Order: sequence, then C-alpha cells, then structure tokens
Amino acid sequence: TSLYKKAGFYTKLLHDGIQPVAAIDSNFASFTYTPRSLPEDDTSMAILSMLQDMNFINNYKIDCPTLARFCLMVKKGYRDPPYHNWMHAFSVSHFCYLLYKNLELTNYLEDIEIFALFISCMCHDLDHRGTNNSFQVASKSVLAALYSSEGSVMERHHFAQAIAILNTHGCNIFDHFSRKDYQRMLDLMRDIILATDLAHHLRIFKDLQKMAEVGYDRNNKQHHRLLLCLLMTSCDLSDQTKGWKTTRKIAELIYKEFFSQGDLEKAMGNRPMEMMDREKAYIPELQISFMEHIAMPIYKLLQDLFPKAAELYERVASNREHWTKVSHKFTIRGLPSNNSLDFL
Ligand SMILES: CNc1nc(Cl)nc2c1cnn2C
Ligand SMILES: [Mg+2]
Ligand SMILES: [Zn+2]
Repeated sequence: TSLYKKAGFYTKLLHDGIQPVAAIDSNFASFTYTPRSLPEDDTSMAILSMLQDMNFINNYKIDCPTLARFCLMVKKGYRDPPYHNWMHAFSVSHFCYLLYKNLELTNYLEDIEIFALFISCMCHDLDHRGTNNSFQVASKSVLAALYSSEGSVMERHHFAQAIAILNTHGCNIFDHFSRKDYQRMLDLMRDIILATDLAHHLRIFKDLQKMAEVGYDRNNKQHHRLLLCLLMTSCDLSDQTKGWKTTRKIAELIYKEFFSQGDLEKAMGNRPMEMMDREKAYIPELQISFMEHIAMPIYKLLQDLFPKAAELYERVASNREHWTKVSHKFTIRGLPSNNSLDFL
C-alpha cells in the first residue's frame, strides 16, 4: 500500500518521427489543455514534440536518439505512488511549455533559464517514494543520512537522480556542451529542483510578494531567480489551474498518498501530521487551506507579473469556491472505502 515499484534498474520513438504539437491535440498549446488526458504511452513522444516546438533540439544541436534515450530514462526514473509519479512530472513539464507559448518568457528570462526550467520540470520529482522530507528523517532512511543536515532531503535526491541520468551511457543530452555551459545547466537545475520544496516557498514568499509590489527587471541577474522559483512552483501546482474535475482527482491522489504515509507512521508507533491521518483529515477544509495559503497567492503573484496569466488565478479561485460549495456533500474524514471522490 506504501510499496511503490521502480520498473527497472526507443526506436519506435524515432522510426515513427517527432510529431507536430497540433497532431497530438489542437488544444495542446492552451491553458485549457489537460495533459493528464494524454495516454501514458504517448507522453515520451509529447516531450520530444514540445522540445522541437520550443526549438530546443535545433538551438542546442541535441542528438535525437540520445534525447529519446534520456526521456525514456527520466520516465523510468519515477515510481508509482498515487501522485508523485511520471504523469505528474509530464503534466508539470507541459505547463512549463504552456508558460513559454502563452507568456512571453523570453522577455523576462534568458533562453538557458527556460530550457533548464523544462528539463528540471521533467526531473523535479525523480525517484519520489510517496513520502515527505519529515518521513525520511523519522524512518532514518539512506536519503536522510545523506541530506537531512543540509535540508530539503527529497529535492537534493531528485537532482542527484537527474545528474545520474546525465552520467548514463547514451543519455547525456548535454554531452556536446562546453564545460562552461554544461556547468551552467547543472547549477540552474539544482536551484530550480530545490525551489520545489514548499518549506523553501514559505521562506521566499516575503521576497516574492515584495518583487510583485515594486515590479520586475530583465537585465537584473538576480530578479530571474525569484522568478524561476515562482514559475517552478507554478508548474508544480498547475493541476489547480485546470477544471474542477482535475482538482477533485488530484485531491483524491495526493490524499491517498498522504494517508499511506500516515498508516506507515502509525505502524512505526509515531503520530502522523493531521493531513496524513485518514482518521483526522477532512479533505475539503485541507484543500481550501492549501488553495488559500499556498496556490492562490502564487497564481495572484504570477498575474501581477504577467497580465495574460489572469485566467490561471481566476480558475484557481473558482476551483476553491467549488470546494467550499461541495463540502456540504462531504461529511466524512479521510477517503471513502473505494478511495474515490467521483461521487462529489
Ligand atoms: C505539492 N502539491 C500539493 N498539491 C495539493 Cl492538491 N495539495 C497539497 C500539495 C502539498 N500539500 N498539499 C495539501
Ligand atoms: Mg517534489
Ligand atoms: Zn512535483
């Protein structure tokens, strides 16, 4: 139940050819697209198509068989917990592509900062175990021994797995890069992946909110850092910007994952956080708190920096209103016996 499998320890992706984005879906480059609707078997092809459409394969002379290998490795690098799996990384990468297509990202960040955001989105949760940073420490895992004294245990592990993929035979997509440009990529990936820790978001919100108040700067080497942090978090929480049904399904997956951790903590004789205890958690209230405290403030800041991002904030606020309206038809704590929220 808390046991999540790793599948392991290519020609059919190139013999067919890289697909133009509209052949995947006419609505593929829209904020109304639901990347989770795409069959899992088609996602590797979609990543190639997005890189081809953002003109990253040509601008960096990436070897297509190597890119095909790297994408398959990154995909295989994910376990199967209910939420922190490959489909999550794929949908997060798709939102990065949507930000590129819809917001004028080049007018705010360097091209290398955008290509690193996409590759980081693909890698940001590699080898996630369906448990948070506190559980790593409590279970005295190999990852906590390695990174707990440094902070952000899982995030440092995700970055280490990405680097290990880049050091695998025929998977180094940055192999032709100069030593100066190979190192620039690694550094942006470390900071971008580390920004996915929500504890890091609580620490930089005061700086985020102030940058939104004063206003952004493009020649400023720093401003690009608080922005990369906000944009990475925007991709990570992008399921909140979709329809009510996506938000409902994501709540169902993240709480199924949280409650499995809770049950493991109880089995170790420890008391889990309220939100991870199936006997204490009230999903609608927890979802509304997360939307009010975490998600909405992020999308509101994104709107403050990019006017065209207003539709995203509006959808998050609308989804939160829907959760308040339906809480009446949700009287129980935890999840139903079938682990489904389809009844709402
Ligand atoms: C990180 N992504 C998340 N997505 C959703 Cl729907 N709820 C969350 C998190 C983190 N905490 N909670 C309550
Ligand atoms: Mg993560
Ligand atoms: Zn994630």
